[PDB]
Amino acid sequence: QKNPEFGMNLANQYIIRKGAGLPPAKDVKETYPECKWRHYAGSFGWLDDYNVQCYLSPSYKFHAHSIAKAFKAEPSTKAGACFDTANTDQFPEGVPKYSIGVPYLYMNNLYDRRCKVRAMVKIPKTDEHEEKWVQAWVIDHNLGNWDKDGKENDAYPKDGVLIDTNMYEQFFDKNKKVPDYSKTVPVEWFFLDINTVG
Amino acid sequence: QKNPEFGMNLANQYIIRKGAGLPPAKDVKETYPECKWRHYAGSFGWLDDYNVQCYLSPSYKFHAHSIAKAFKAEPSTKAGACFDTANTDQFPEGVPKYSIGVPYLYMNNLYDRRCKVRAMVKIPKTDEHEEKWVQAWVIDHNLGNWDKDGKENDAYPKDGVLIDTNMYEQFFDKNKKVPDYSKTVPVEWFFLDINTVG
Repeated sequence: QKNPEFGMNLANQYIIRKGAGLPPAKDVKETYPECKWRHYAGSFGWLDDYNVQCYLSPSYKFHAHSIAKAFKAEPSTKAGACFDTANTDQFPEGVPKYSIGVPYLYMNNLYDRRCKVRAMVKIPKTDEHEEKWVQAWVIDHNLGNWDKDGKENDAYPKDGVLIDTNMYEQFFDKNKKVPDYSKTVPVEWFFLDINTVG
Repeated sequence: QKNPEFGMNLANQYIIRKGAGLPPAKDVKETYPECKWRHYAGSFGWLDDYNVQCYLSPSYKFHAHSIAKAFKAEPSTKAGACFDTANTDQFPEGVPKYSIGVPYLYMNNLYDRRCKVRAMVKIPKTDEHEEKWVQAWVIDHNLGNWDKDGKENDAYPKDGVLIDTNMYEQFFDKNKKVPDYSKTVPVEWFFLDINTVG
């Protein structure tokens, strides 16, 4: 099976060629200004200016900048929102090397769930490693309704993401690890195979 | 199961209230000008200005304007690209009342196949009926590499769609049916639950 079916291998452009030869990346918030966290009919949700549900499609041209919490990947391969979705092309057996979970800002849970799809995630330079992009898999959905410090509230926007605990510790210098995962970390990422906004 | 999970019932706004109150539609081509039919590594494909595969996400704000041919819906409930995709919420048993098939301009066949998703399709005024919007289901993929008159070529853009034979005959006046299905028809449509571009 040829993968990608058409065009350049984008993942290798980031992983082997460090993102060279690509346009300056904009922020995915710019693709849909009216996609806001709104109240309607007794719920909060991601709604546009006509109260139609919306969600964002971050791509290599429009990266997401999210506040992440850690999660333990292995349980989401046995339970959760994605584990019984049909396997997609090259989806790993076992636990993916890099795993994320995404909230309603980035999916529709009835018709566009984005379970078992690929995402590129940037791990910034630390004193242990150069900055690097990695190819991760979506293996669960999450709420993500926390503020910058991780405080959760039912009225807060559902926009935070989850990154697996091993990845998470790679965001910190040798002597700044967070063994109880109590700190949020900012994460820049996008969907590797979704490219629908110019 | 609440459906849509958030926000207003968009299908009813078109089916019952004819689209009233909604913004005048634009054309989905404006959402991705650099998504073009290009040649790369021995194949034609929908590719952007960096040779990355792309596809369009027409919504109620950004309608697709396509050239359609007729197809027989029932065989695509038993074989084809979609019939064995997991059923989605409210997907009909048996043959949907209105069915379409879509090409690579509008999907990614590995990770965003848009099988068994909902689309709104406009059926134009004829001498038999008023203009009306109907809620259809995607039940197959198609090639769609024909020009505006239906002539097919391996190098032509894969952008035409399929509409079922019963919808097709509704595009024609009482005494102007096309029983050999040789005539294409222009169709305006969008994805009912995909709303990712402002």
